[PDB]
Amino acid sequence: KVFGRCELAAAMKRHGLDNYRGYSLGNWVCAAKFESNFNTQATNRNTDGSTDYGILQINSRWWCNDGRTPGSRNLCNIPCSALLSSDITASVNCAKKIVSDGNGMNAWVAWRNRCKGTDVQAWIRGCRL
Repeated sequence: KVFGRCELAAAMKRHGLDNYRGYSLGNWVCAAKFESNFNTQATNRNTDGSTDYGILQINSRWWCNDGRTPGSRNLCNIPCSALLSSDITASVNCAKKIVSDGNGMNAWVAWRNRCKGTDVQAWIRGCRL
């Protein structure tokens, strides 16, 4: 599924991500935008041979098992495919875990490089939340 901007934010709010660990809703939407372009089916291969999966580009080295990632923890206890679903529940639950493992939203390098410090509320602008 390829979500609308405000459509993603609503579903993200409904699932408890607005100021989850202190990060306003626009930080999550901004992350989604540059990681996945709001596409739940996005996949990308990392240089270390793992792949990133889904709206929030959650990765197989630690978070999920895709059956082709060596030295891989599955800390979110999900097959990586669960993260490509039109239902964001598993992505959003895995995010919550990732964002709490010490380095906050800096785990998503796109967020650090592209969202961190910017006018992030712009991403939840115009939206009926």
